[PDB]
Amino acid sequence: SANNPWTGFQIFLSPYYANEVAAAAKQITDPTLSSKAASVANIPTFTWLDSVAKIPDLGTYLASASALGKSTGTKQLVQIVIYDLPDRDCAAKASNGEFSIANNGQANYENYIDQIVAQIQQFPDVRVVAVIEPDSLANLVTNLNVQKCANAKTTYLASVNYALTNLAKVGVYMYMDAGHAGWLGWPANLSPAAQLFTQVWQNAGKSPFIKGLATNVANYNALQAASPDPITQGNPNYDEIHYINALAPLLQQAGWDATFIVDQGKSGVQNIRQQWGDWCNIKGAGFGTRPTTNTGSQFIDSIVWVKPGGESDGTSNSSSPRYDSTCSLPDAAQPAPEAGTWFQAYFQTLVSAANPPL
Repeated sequence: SANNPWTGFQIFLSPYYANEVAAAAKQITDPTLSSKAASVANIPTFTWLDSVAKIPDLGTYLASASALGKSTGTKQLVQIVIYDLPDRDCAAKASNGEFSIANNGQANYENYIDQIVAQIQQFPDVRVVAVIEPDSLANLVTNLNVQKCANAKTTYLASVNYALTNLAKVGVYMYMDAGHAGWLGWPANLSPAAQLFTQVWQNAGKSPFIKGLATNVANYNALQAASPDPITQGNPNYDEIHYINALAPLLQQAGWDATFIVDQGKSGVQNIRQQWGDWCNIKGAGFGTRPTTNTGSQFIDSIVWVKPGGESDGTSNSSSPRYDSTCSLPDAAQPAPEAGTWFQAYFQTLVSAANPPL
């Protein structure tokens, strides 16, 4: 499109990720791997607002970015993930997250959004890009047979709508999570996906700030693959570019000239999964293409690092109440700590296996 949210902006670099990376570079036993590892702190990632407790961090990042913009004469951009739906991750093998549908969950979620908006409202000289609710809407395409998803459908739709409607009022550029090629990119899933995303866009008033969709968040697919990963057999859309090329025209037909962002943080190494749906801490993952607007696709505004690579996808401890057996499959790195916490051994492999090399 004409307006790429990133062009002309300096991304604010997460100080939290930078601190994790610096401490990790100290713990890596090879010295030459260490310089490459340390340089990861200069690579922009998204900050996940995975609880109300993270909202004050958003406020600090906005204020810090603004001051940095004034010091350097630049316009700064803060990258966030909205990730706190009630009954979050409805098709997972355990519950997670602070809000539940049964306990005022939607109303609590609205207040979470209100608190985020109230922060953003105070810092109008900082641009914000938000990924809206990974692992949410995509379940309402393919997983309506999971009873938790069926019973969450109206709440997911209302809560995502509230986020889009109210973040638009403060000019946040938004990309709604849309799974990946192996989830919604199957040709047969493209039409019901478009019907869903278009209805969501319509309900939120078709705001121009609703730019489009985010794909491959926290996942491992190639953007462009010279040969299909064997996990993809049966799906002609074997990488993210095929998925996006196929979905974008369906959105266009509804009057939404949608653009896309693609996570490549954990995509440096292909052909590592037994089954396409295996998502948790896949062994051998490497850091992929660094964030850039030089994407090679009319539809794609940016390659991004949405998941902060090195932070666990979930625990492999079957005694934890947060245990999802996906995190113990033969292709999941084990033992793995709780989601979001630092996974040093996994980071070290992301660095060593980074492609392009760091």
